[PDB]
Amino acid sequence: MKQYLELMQKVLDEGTQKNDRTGTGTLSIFGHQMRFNLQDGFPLVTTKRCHLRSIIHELLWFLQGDTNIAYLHENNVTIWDEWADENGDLGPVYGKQWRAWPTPDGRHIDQITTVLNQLKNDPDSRRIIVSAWNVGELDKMALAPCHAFFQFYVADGKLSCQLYQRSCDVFLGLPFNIASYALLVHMMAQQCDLEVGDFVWTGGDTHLYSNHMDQTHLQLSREPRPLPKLIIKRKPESIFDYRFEDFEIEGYDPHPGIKAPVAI
Amino acid sequence: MKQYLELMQKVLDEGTQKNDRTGTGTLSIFGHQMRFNLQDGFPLVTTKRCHLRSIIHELLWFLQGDTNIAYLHENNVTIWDEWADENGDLGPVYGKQWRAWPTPDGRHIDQITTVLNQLKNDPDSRRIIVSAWNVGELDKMALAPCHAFFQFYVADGKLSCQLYQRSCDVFLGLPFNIASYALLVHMMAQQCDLEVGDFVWTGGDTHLYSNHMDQTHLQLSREPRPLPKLIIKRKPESIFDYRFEDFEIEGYDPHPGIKAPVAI
Ligand SMILES: Nc1nc2c(c(=O)[nH]1)N[C@H](CNc1ccc(C(=O)N[C@@H](CCC(=O)O)C(=O)O)cc1)CN2
Ligand SMILES: Nc1nc2c(c(=O)[nH]1)N[C@H](CNc1ccc(C(=O)N[C@@H](CCC(=O)O)C(=O)O)cc1)CN2
Ligand SMILES: *[C@H]1[C@@H]([N+](=O)[O-])C(=O)NC(=O)N1[C@H]1C[C@H](O)[C@@H](COP(=O)(O)O)O1
Ligand SMILES: *[C@H]1[C@@H]([N+](=O)[O-])C(=O)NC(=O)N1[C@H]1C[C@H](O)[C@@H](COP(=O)(O)O)O1
Repeated sequence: MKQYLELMQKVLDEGTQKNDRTGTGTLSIFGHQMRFNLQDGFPLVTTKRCHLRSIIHELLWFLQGDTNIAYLHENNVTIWDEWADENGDLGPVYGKQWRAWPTPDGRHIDQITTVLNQLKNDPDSRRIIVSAWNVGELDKMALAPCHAFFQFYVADGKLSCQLYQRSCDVFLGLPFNIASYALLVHMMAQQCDLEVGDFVWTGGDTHLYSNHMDQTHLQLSREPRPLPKLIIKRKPESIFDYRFEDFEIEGYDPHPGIKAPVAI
Repeated sequence: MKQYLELMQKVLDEGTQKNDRTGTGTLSIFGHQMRFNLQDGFPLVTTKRCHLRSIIHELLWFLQGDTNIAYLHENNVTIWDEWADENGDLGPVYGKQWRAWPTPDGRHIDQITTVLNQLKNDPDSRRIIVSAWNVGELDKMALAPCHAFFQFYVADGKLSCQLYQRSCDVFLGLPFNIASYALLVHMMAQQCDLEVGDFVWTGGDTHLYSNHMDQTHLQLSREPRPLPKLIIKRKPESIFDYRFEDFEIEGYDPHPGIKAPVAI
């Protein structure tokens, strides 16, 4: 997509060298923002083929509050394999915090349920937020949340979402992250009888891994294509009742997929 | 400042009329980002006279972990009066979350010390975060945190910080927010023997109150003056040991103050 490729090019051009957690090294910038008007099309990158399969199942998995990879495996999704323990557990990552954020008194908070009720009852609220950044549970997580903090907003019958992504693997992660949140906006909009607005993406440490440079030059050599259209085929009873088969992407015409190794 | 006036004009150009919690009404956009290179000068609005004294005392108050207005009153700062209970308490707002985030297992995390040690020991970490958005304690707070989530970054010996401000009263709040975080970057940088980088400001619901419009137009008619310069006179042994008289602002030549009512 134009803004995605612009970001890639910017990291290449302006990023500074970082030694990082993984020992791989990156080129990195700090602070970026992009805006995707979801009525212009579904923001699935077209300069490499992205598999919506993994994106969809990961999102449904988050929504069901699951942090064990068994569900993902049932659906042939292997994207979380490198960080799961012997029992397939990741600890209290994304899903757990979205659906069951724990408090010291032993209670749990369902942020997604809160958000739906906020959108339906108080759409003008400036407090329609989900955080995965549960400081007190970081030490138990396989990875600290990358897509850490997000907000919804409603105007003129349209639902927008902004994500604060503290850490972004521009090549591997970002295409997924953008599509995932765009999908979520479509789902919540449907449940709330709203139209879709913008997805606003904000990055913190926004980087290209040193071992993704060939892949980056290959992708940058490619021109984007018009965005596909998301079709939701069935409206379920609640935001927690979607299934993979509910979603179709029409008019997705990508360039070929590009393979690159993940930094562990 | 140019960035600040440009934001005001962006709200005017793109914003939509929204009802709000306070019953005042706003003109609102969703999603913005701007940058202040702190080496250019200290980003205190010059197109109206701002009260650095309140800004400084508020930040020292946060850093102490305090959430009661007594200290503010002792220093003739009244900016939190409208939300405090009969005993002066705001509940577990910023200060508390910054210094003593409660974990589910009964620990407390001092996020400010955590970040200081991360910057000293592992500045290329992508996890150098402070969150005030403690989902389990929101209900106890007089207001939900506006300046909600922030991240530090280091490159070429310079400390940067990005704030995600979920809700922004552009006329009243934002000048304070920008100056407060800029001060914090300087303090943090001092403690870490770093130079200052950028403060990156990102907004969620970014708005002008209905009853700030006269004031906004007036301010927009004015040319920014040179940025003032911040001089820190002392290096305390701890980030929690700064005093009011450690800070001086030099060369601040603002246009006249502009009064406006706060929405409760
Ligand atoms: N450093 C590092 N980078 C990352 C993650 C990490 O934790 N570490 N986690 C992220 C979470 N998202 C993804 C997205 C895609 C893949 C992936 O590997 N994708 C393949 C193959 C897709 C598939 O499995 O079918 C591709 O070429 O697009 C891995 C993590 C992305 N980047
Ligand atoms: N709706 C609204 N509510 C708020 C804030 C806001 O931003 N807008 N911010 C709060 C904390 N910060 C401030 C910052 C500035 C002011 C303010 O009122 N400032 C005046 C008067 C300052 C003074 O006391 O001298 C000014 O002219 O700058 C009040 C609360 C709490 N609630
Ligand atoms: C992390 C990620 N995730 O773990 O789910 C995601 O959704 N997107 C990412 O881009 N992502 C990246 C950022 C970074 O390259 C690593 C995480 O490492 P740390 O920043 O060191 O935690 O994965
Ligand atoms: C809130 C605020 N604070 O309460 O500390 C701050 O520091 N900056 C603000 O701009 N600020 C504003 C945003 C909004 O106009 C109100 C808070 O109201 P809600 O968004 O309804 O919670 O204060």
